[PDB]
Amino acid sequence: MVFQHDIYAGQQVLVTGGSSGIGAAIAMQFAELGAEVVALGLDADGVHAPRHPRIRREELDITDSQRLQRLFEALPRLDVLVNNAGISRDREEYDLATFERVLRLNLSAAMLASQLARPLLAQRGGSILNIASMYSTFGSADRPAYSASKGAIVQLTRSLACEYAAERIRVNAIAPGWIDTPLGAGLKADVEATRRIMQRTPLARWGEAPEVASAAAFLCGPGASFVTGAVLAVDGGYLCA
Amino acid sequence: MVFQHDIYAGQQVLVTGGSSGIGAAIAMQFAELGAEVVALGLDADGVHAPRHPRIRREELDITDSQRLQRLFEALPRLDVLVNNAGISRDREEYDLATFERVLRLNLSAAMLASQLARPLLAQRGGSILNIASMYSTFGSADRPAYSASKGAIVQLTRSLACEYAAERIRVNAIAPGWIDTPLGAGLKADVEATRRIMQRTPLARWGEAPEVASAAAFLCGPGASFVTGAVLAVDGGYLCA
Repeated sequence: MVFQHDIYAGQQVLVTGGSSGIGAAIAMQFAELGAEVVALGLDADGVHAPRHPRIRREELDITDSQRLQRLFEALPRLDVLVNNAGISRDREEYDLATFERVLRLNLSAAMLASQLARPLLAQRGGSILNIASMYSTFGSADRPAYSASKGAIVQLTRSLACEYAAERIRVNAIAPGWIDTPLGAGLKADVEATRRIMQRTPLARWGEAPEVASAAAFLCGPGASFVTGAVLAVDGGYLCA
Repeated sequence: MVFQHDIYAGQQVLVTGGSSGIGAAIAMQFAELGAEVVALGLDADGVHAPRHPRIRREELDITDSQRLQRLFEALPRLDVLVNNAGISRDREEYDLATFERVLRLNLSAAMLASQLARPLLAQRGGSILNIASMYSTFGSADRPAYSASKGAIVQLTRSLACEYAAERIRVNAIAPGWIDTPLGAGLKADVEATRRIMQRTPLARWGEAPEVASAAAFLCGPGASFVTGAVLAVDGGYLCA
């Protein structure tokens, strides 16, 4: 519908946090454009997992560093890495152990995945896509670790863009807005939060996972050949209001 | 060969500053994807003007407000407006008359074009794309008016994104890096400036006009349905270095 149907034919994509929500939508979008995709995450065969003949679903806790490494070492090729895995524990993040747990998943795992992907991405060139947030810009009183981690991810995106460019690897990020996923269906149960969000969103609706996925397919392809170190907001205007 | 070949079939696009460089490449990219395009600018039949049976070239000084209005009133539809018209007079911009001339073309003309486009864009929805710069972020000692104007263009993008959202018009910008066009072939004649730029560009090359154009084709289409008020850097990493 937007992209030609086999623009990623013969390529391999890996999506962390690929078993639901934005990750699942990203996995599906690359698969539908011809890519073989490995979707990594917890509850790999759950209701929301991406099902497609070109998507291999893998149960893996990406904080298990040694297990992650073995998976990467088994891949014969990799053209695109999407670091989508992320969690928040909301106000529990004020506890230091919980703060560090959030950073370990959201930041450390992305750093490790990027370094493990790097030699494969260097073979023909390729790309890395990280997932940022409205909380890469705004603070969050209710999730300080999640906000810290998303500020970190933007700078890691910029740093690795500089480091990996000589190997023809581009590194970008998407900052999604308020995306309606089953991950946060309780936020809609909060009428007040919803009204506030909608009031500050020019498009006056929730974003959806496939809208993040279409931006992913662009940024990781040949139409974005001069795009590196960039953060693209996909937020219905929320950052502007 | 990234987008479906008739994704803009039946639509109408207007590109200001369409008669050379990035503007010409933008016009051509929409035309190749099925759009009818009006390309406006000075020297409309010059050597660098975009030649295509779906591109109507019009000689028009867009600071001539009344003439601009008549052109818009004659269009039966408009789906996409690209405000690419922009100039710099380098250090002459320290002279106030010249400063204001640069602002008038780069900012005021974009404001007027947007307002004239608005009723047509509202009919079925559509989009506006503005052109920012590295000098929306960095200052420029050598072109203070150009830099000011490009900071202004980013805030205009954000402001009109908020205003126009209820008419289903999205408003975004591209911040190009250093793009090799015959418009600025003299900057390459400067070996020192080139070395300084290349040293700060992770991809270690000039950008090409069609690379900006592919980004335009994404931002102005259905793959960017939740993207408004956004600035996308197309700069080979320059902002990161």
